[PDB]
Amino acid sequence: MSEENKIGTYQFVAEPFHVDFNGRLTMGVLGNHLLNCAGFHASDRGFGIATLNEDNYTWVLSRLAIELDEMPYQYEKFSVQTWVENVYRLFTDRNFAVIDKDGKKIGYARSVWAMINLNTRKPALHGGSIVDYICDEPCPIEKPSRIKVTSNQPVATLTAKYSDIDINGHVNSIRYIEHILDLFPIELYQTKRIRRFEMAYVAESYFGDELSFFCDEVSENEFHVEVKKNGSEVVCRSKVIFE
Amino acid sequence: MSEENKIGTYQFVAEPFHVDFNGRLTMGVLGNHLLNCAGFHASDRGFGIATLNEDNYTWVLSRLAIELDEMPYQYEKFSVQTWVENVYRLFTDRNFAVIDKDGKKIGYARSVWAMINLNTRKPALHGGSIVDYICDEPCPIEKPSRIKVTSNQPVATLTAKYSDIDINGHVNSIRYIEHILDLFPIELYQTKRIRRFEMAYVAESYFGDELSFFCDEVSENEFHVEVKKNGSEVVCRSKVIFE
Ligand SMILES: [Ca+2]
Ligand SMILES: [Ca+2]
Ligand SMILES: [Cl-]
Ligand SMILES: [Cl-]
Ligand SMILES: [Cl-]
Ligand SMILES: [Cl-]
Ligand SMILES: [Cl-]
Ligand SMILES: [Cl-]
Repeated sequence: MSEENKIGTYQFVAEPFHVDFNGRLTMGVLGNHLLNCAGFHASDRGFGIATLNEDNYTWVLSRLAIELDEMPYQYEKFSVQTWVENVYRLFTDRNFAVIDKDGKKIGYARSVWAMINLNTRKPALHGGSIVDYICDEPCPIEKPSRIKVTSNQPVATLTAKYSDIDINGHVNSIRYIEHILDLFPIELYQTKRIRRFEMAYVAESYFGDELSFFCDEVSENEFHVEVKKNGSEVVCRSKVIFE
Repeated sequence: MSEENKIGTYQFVAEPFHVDFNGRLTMGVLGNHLLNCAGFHASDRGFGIATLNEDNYTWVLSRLAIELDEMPYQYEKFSVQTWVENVYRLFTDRNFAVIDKDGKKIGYARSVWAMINLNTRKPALHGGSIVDYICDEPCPIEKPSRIKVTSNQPVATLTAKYSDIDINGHVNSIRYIEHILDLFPIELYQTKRIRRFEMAYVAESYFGDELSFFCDEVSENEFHVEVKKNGSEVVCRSKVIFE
């Protein structure tokens, strides 16, 4: 199997309820597409959640970094390519390219997934098919790493609601993205765009939990965000770079 | 052209970030699919927003009623059929059927759209193609009509945020659905399901507006909701029937 053959490619159109006030695809919706594509790619090749679950493992998303030159516009076609870059002992690195209507690469993403035993919730091989799909396609963006947040004064608070919760009873990955991006003043979105966005998923939140949001502005364009539940426990961290 | 030939049919899969804690497609996501399907159907046949806009008209959604026996489950295929039932002088009635993975009709929807002149914002014929697609397919649910809400004590308040706003700078149709459905206690969603849901879109809200929510519980299972902006102006009304 060729290197090109290990890549999954998926076609989309930017719908009106999935774009912002500038008509560009929202980060939350892009994240949704990336994670669904990861799932299509894994499931079609027999190394997705369903297969893992039969042997008492599952996949958990640990880190996501998205870097963009531009975002698709309302009603434009776009596509996502995804592939497995590495399968390490404790984590798998899955990468993405986003392709605009003209076939130009307009962004990239890197995701880091843990495999955990479902009985013990403990972390984490080759009887499977995943190793066969390790692919050398380039993804020329910096790997996501630990995010530091110094502030201990919350800037906003929000209770987890029915619309936030997925089938496992927790606040879903994408809903955290939406809430974080709602922290920023509209003048920022009017004058700049997000060029890099990172999520670190630390712990779970449930319906009724009070989420508090803390933010360090490290430069004019770089913000580090920490979300905590019920005061003290970090549930996720984020880095947002505007330009 | 046969009656069957005037129907558009669109295929979907219920994605994980589009279902609730019981694994069923959310109302907001279903609404999103219905409205997008309406758009696919109109645009493909030359009576959509794009065509209207060339002559200084547009379509505005006035009313939506959805009635369901069940909702698709996570990862199931489903489909939406849509067709034009009537083209009246001031409004067009567009209807929908929702079809489950087995081909069983599991719900219906009715939508009412106004055509308005874009210069004058005034309301509202045959040089177009729409009349050619009037279709007698059955949609055996009650038409939506005016919703009465008596309560003048708000039960909740929310500021319109970046994630709420569409390309025209207003709070989008689907975001109102999500916020309304977040008013109800989780015990209701644990023990009952929404069998009928109606929206009436009265006026627009913008970024930063304070939305207040008023609710009459007319019986154990029927709720009427009014959303107002900045205290006084009604922006939408809703009816939610659980069973
Ligand atoms: Ca989840
Ligand atoms: Ca709109
Ligand atoms: Cl989209
Ligand atoms: Cl699988
Ligand atoms: Cl981190
Ligand atoms: Cl869906
Ligand atoms: Cl059109
Ligand atoms: Cl009404």
